Amino acid sequence: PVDVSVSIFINKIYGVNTLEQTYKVDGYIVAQWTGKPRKTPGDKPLIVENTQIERWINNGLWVPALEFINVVGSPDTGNKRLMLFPDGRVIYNARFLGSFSNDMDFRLFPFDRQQFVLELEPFSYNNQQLRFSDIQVYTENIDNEEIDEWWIRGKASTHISDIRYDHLSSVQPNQNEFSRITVRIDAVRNPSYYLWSFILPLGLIIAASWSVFWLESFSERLQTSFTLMLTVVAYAFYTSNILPRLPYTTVIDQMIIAGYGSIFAAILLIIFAHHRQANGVEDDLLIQRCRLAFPLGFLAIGCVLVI
Amino acid sequence: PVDVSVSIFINKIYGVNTLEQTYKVDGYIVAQWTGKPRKTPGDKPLIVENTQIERWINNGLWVPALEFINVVGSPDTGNKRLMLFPDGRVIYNARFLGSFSNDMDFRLFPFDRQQFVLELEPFSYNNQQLRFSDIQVYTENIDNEEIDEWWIRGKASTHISDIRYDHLSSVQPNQNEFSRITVRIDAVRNPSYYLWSFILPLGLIIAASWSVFWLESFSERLQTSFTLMLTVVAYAFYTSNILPRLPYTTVIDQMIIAGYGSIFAAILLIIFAHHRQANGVEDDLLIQRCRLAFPLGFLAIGCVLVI
Amino acid sequence: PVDVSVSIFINKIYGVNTLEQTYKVDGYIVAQWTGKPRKTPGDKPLIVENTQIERWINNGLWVPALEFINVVGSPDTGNKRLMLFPDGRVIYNARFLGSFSNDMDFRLFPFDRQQFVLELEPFSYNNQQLRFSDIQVYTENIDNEEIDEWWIRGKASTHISDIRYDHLSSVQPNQNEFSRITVRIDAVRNPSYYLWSFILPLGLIIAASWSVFWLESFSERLQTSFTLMLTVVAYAFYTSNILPRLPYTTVIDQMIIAGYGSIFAAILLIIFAHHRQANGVEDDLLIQRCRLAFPLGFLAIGCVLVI
Amino acid sequence: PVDVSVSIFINKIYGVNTLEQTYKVDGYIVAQWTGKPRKTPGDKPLIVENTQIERWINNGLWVPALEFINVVGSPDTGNKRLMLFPDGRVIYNARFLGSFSNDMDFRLFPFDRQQFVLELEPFSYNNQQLRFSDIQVYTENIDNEEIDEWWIRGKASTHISDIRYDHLSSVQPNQNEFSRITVRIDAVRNPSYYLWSFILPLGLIIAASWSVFWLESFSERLQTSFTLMLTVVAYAFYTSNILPRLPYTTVIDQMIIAGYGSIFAAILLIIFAHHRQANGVEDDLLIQRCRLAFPLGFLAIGCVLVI
Amino acid sequence: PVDVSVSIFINKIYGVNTLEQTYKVDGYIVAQWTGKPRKTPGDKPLIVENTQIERWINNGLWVPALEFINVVGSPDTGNKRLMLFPDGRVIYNARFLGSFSNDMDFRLFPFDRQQFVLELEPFSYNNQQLRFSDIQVYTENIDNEEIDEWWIRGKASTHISDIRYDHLSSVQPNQNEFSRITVRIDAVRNPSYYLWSFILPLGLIIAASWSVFWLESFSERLQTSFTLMLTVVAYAFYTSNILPRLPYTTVIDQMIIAGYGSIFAAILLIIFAHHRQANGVEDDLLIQRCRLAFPLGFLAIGCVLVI
Repeated sequence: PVDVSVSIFINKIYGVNTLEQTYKVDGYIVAQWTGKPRKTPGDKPLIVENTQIERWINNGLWVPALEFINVVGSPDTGNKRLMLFPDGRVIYNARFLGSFSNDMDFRLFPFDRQQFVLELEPFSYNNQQLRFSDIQVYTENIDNEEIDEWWIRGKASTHISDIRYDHLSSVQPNQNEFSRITVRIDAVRNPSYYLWSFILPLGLIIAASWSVFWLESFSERLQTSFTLMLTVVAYAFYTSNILPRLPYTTVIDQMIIAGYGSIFAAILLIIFAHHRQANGVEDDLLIQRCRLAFPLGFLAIGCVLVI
Repeated sequence: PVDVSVSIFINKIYGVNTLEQTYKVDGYIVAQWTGKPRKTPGDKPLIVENTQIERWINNGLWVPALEFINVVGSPDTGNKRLMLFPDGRVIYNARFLGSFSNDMDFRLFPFDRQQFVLELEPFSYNNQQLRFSDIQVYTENIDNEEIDEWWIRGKASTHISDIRYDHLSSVQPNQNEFSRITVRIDAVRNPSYYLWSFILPLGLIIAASWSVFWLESFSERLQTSFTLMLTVVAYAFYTSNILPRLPYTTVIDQMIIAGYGSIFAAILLIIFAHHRQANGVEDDLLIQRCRLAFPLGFLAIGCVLVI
Repeated sequence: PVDVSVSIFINKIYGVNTLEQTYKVDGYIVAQWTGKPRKTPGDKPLIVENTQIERWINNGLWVPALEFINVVGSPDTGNKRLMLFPDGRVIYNARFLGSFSNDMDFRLFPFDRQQFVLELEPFSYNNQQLRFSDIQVYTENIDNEEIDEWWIRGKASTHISDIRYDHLSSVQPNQNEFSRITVRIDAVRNPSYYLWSFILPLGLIIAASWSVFWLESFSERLQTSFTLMLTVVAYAFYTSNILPRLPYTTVIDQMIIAGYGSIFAAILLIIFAHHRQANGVEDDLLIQRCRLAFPLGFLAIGCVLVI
Repeated sequence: PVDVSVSIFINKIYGVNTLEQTYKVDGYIVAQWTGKPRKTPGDKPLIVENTQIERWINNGLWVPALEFINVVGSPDTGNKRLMLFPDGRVIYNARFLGSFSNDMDFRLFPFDRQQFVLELEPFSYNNQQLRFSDIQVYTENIDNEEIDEWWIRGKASTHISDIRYDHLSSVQPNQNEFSRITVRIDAVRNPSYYLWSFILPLGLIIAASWSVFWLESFSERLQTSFTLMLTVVAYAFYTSNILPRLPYTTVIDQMIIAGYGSIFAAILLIIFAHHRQANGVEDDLLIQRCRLAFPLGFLAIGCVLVI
Repeated sequence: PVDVSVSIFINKIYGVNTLEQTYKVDGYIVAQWTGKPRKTPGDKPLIVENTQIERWINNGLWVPALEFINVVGSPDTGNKRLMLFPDGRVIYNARFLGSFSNDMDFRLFPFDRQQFVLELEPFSYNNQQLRFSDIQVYTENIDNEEIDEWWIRGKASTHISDIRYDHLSSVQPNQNEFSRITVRIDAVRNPSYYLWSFILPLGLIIAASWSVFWLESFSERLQTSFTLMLTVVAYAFYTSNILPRLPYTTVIDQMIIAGYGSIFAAILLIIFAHHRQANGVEDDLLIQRCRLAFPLGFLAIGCVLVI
């Protein structure tokens, strides 16, 4: 089979959609193979830029369309180039911008550690007609962490494997295995904006909700706890307008639920404290001394559910 | 008529729009039919990739354009392939990304059980010229439930039928019935994010609204009930900024209305309790003992309207 | 002139933009005319699918480009078909998805009764070269009301008329009148989501604002009225984040303004009641008995401004 | 030089972006010039619709590409037509939808009076090869004010001028001046939605903020002023979610700042009134009589800053 | 090598995306080189407008595709022109609208001083085949500051350099260095909208939060501080709905965190003041005199963290 060497350059990885489970990758792909020799004008290799390639495909020149398995729709190919050396080898250099899918589990949202995967495969030619020799992925486009939503860690893990298709065994006798390239670029989400802007205000608001037990009146405690509940419902907005709309719950959503439950349990506790009286003569001194026990128990529960 | 076998592979189903009643489907479609034999170069089948197909259509090769009935606009076809065997049969393999419509009733929104429907039909050839033999839908792209907005349940129900067009009987004598393929993939919406983030806070807020009757002052009760009403109007935002903008009401919207009515009825009850006095000497003890009757009656009403 | 019969099928009408005054229409258009006879292969009519039509236009075949007058930009034509019978008549079947404009008065917003208008006209040929014979609009795509933002009422009103262009009389002597088709599909907006989610909460909030007069303290009444004013400003969000951004006022906006004025007038009334005292010894009993007169007068004013 | 007469029809002007300083214009453009005579089939003028024009451009027919100077990107040309009379004159009729830029000062936002400008120029031919004779702009697409975001006032001011390019004097000896058409359509923004929905609630809220001085307690006055400050911060949302995101301040933003300053100054005034006591025996009677002086002074300041 | 002179005109720079770190640039690019002489019709230079250029590329005319290194996807090229003089030199004039990337550190967000960078490079020809002679960037499209999100300061810094590619040394012996043009246009963000609408209200709200110490009651101080905390959580929305969603923290976000900490520290201080009593007989006079020390210390801390 024709041996094709792929070299993929990643200019950037942006546009991470979480409900769509996609991400936008821009870059270049170079596919170099060999064939029959040809007579170029002079000894120099011949350059066939975009458009003019299709004239050569009409003439009978073999250029395989290496598709992306995990891309969503047709990628926006920009300029494509075909370099034809006189000795017989062809280089196909195409610039792409595509929207690619992955698994992308987004639990532990501010501290996400995921990988962006590019799966390249010939659209038509199996391992008996086209075979990928090696891939080098030059993702040199990695930089500082200070201005980076995602920090790319390490290099890109490249794998060349063979995928066996079950449906093609009906139409093909025994040649139905396609050469596939999997490229995995591991990234870690930047948590500092979420840690400073969403976690610490939640801690401050939940502690201020704990502080309702330091009032010396029952009706003041209920009205204060309702003001605190109104404060919580509002934080939910702030986050839900900014955090991604993934289809499950995260650490921040769970802390929101925990603050809801804290305020509701405080309301139940102060109502039970006021109406524990058998004849309305006993005060609220003993169980109202949960000023430093209820926050401790709630923090223990939170430590349980986080880990 | 020419017998065409279709095989549709669904890579993903995403982009569910509820006010538009559409959803985005990516995948492949393979249409295999038979015809007159041809002489390929060698005994090998011939591959005609994208673009080069239209040269063969210019030459006179028959490739039918199988359109999608329920698609919205023109689908974004990526790479298309034409495999021509020497024995005479043709395979047309096209990758599509389209936006498809359905009925999509979205009442009972967090517990939706809908189906995504692909309707394939020849654009031009009726059952006297083209007939679909069988379709197998390989929606193997189904996975866990833990990170899945929609859980695909079961396989894809495939139907091949004939649709009779009334307008074509004027232009065609008696050949006006088109072979249509209907593919239905049944999915169930993931409710856990909506159950934990939108239903349980509504229950906690409505219970805190019930707790206004445990105050011992009338003016405190009114000011507290107005703080509770302000808390409710805010929850409406949180949801309406996040939940889809379908054109009717759902379980969460109905619970919002129920909380509104609960607070308004509590305001009416406490005003009626304070101004039940004939001369301003009688207290509020009897009808203010709806602390455990008004929540019970409201829960009974909610149980009626849910089922 | 060449007589063309049009048949327009409306698959759906969606994407109603109110500040843009547009709406998205998907469907098919069939234009059937007659001409000189031709020799098809066999006695069968010939099918020229997309792309291949332009080869026939290069050859000299007459296909007129029937444009949409009220479309915004170029419509997304999908598959187009040309059926050429041997007897001499041509059928042009094109699938379109376009964004069309209209007048679209959106006053009385939740109870809107508008019409969606398609205006078809030849781009080049006046009534002396092309004339529309008849149009039948098969908008059979109408269904239940339970899951329908807009309920299509009745059939589609079709009109074939002649439009006289003033600018073309300079370049054409007396042949400057173009055959135009106007198709009007009357629809009524579904009001139940707006009635239950936006009108009834406004009524409950405005009634709760009326209830400020049942307090027995002046400072309590002012602080309560300011809490009510804060509750109103918030409802404005809920709606303005969800309701369309048309450039005027609607019933819901007018009710918002009415609630604003109600709270402001209540503030003025209670301040005037407290400071009506000549020497600070007289109470607030007489004009504070507007508990059941101020809501009645406000309801009378609202009944005046609604009708 | 070849004399070209332009006639521009404006179907609509929509899509006004304020941070982008663009607006979307749909319409038609007709360019009529004269040339060498040709033999049409018969005495009738010949119609070359879209696509088929490029065959004639390949043949050697002169059609100049009149570009838009202020357009952003390539305009979405729909159908284009070429009318070739036998006497020798050519008409090029193209339908465009483009996004055009202007200066667009958006200070005094609800009462904006701007102009939408179309600048047409040959892409290649200077005044020695192409010259615009006259332009008539038929913007008959103007209508009522009741449902119109922008009211077009008057006609469209048309100017034909010559623009001298400094860079072209290096590559061209003395022929570097291009014929440019400037079309200015003056429009006035509809203010009634902003006046009723954003200005009047601001006036009511600021007056309610003035009313804090009618309380008879200091702590009540501070807590009330903080409730009023919380009410103001919320109005900021309502507007900033709805008003355009231009990069400066407007009348509504300035009124928001004025209400902020009013509440802050009221807080300072009541704190200074309570702590003006030398030994805590003197009441707050004199400077607390700014109930009708502080609003008057603030209204005078607002009248100064508005004009 | 062939010497190419580039001249880039920037019509506008808009569409600054901060989480994407891109910006949209519209303009023209002129590439003028020399070659073999040709016989034009007459002594006049020949104009080949869009489309017709590709016929000349098919004929064998050398037009290099100068790509943008930092562009995201394929730029929206509008009209392109090819001017061929008889003496032998070629001018390629193309209008582009592209989305370009840069580093774009957005710390100190309202007072950003960044640069917009265009990197032009031949897609195929190294410095042994194509060399850029000089670039002049005519960014005359700079204007007032009063209506300008970004103020362009100075001219555009232009650099012509050579970039050595490491991967090309395997396929090319010693000719692997590409001529690159870097154009940097320095801009400063307009801060006045953010300064008046987001910084000054934050200062007023934080000062009003300082004013909680002037109350004379402990329970009043806690309930007031919780109202102030609810006021802060709301300001977070206003900003986060309007400010860009960059992945770190800015001056406004840090001021939000500082106000959060101020209110939390005030709550801790007043609780510690009330419960400093050994037997409940001592008042809160000494440490409650942090009315003018706690704001001063917080302002000192803010002055430390700003610089």
